[PDB]
Amino acid sequence: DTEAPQVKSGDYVVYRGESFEYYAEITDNSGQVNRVVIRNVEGGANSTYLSPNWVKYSTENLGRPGNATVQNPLRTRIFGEVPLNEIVNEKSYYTRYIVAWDPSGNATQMVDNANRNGLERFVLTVKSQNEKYDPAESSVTYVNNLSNLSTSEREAVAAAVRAANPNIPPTAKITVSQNGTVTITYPDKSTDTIPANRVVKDLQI
Ligand SMILES: CC(=O)N[C@@H]1[C@@H](O)[C@H](O[C@@H]2O[C@H](CO)[C@H](O)[C@H](O[C@]3(C(=O)O)C[C@H](O)[C@@H](NC(C)=O)[C@H]([C@H](O)[C@H](O)CO)O3)[C@H]2O)[C@@H](CO)O[C@H]1O
Ligand code: NA
Ligand code: NA
Repeated sequence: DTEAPQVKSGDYVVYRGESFEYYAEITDNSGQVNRVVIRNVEGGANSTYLSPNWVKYSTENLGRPGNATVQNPLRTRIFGEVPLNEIVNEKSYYTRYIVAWDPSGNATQMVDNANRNGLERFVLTVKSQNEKYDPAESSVTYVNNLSNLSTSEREAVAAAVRAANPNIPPTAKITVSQNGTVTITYPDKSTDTIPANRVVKDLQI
C-alpha cells in the first residue's frame, strides 16, 4: 500500500450561540483506517494541536477491517458549540486539515491550496447567529394606523412573527418599533430586520 486514505469533507459553516454537526467520509484502498486527527497546519507529523478549543471530533469503529471502503466509508463527526464571544468580521474562518492513517502508516498529505477545500482540507466559517435564520413571511397584523402602532399592536406583531418562525431561539428578543419595523436580536447580539410593509397593514386608504 503506497496510497494514503482519501478524505471528502465539505463547506463547514457554523454560527455563534449554536451547536453544529458535520461529517467527513474517509476511504482507503486497504479498506481500513486506524486513526483520524483534525488539526491546524502548524506542527510536526505527530502534532494533534487543534484550535479553536470548542471544535470537537470523534470516529467510531476505528482499527476494524472494512471500516473505510467505497461502499461503506469511515464517518468522522465534527461538532461543537460555538461561543457567543467568538469574533466575526469578514475573514472569520479557520482552514483545518483531516489526517487519517491506514494500517501501513501512510497518512493523508496536507497541501496548502484552496483547490483542495472540501477534501482533506476544509474551511470552518464562523458567522453571526443571524446568518443561520431567514425569517418566514408572517401573518399580516391589521393595525389602526401605520404611523402610530400601540404597545398591544406591537406585541401582536412580535407574536405573529414568532408564530411563523418557531425555529428561532426561545431567548431571541423580537422587538417592534412605532412604525412596525421588526428587529430580531439573537443571543450573540446580531440582528435581522423585517420591513414594516411585510408584517403590518391598515385600512386608512
Ligand atoms: C505559526 C505559523 O508559522 N504558522 C504558519 C501559518 O501561519 C501559515 O499560514 C496559515 O496557513 C493556513 C493554510 O494552511 C491558512 O492559510 C492560515 O490562514 C488563515 C486561515 O485560513 O486559517 C486566515 C483566517 O483569516 C485566519 N482566521 C482568523 C480568524 O483570523 C486564520 C487563523 O489565523 C488561523 O487559522 C488561526 O489558527 O488564518 C494561515 O495563517 C502556514 C502556511 O501559510 O504556515 C504555518 O507554518
Ligand atoms: Na492505503
Ligand atoms: Na438572517
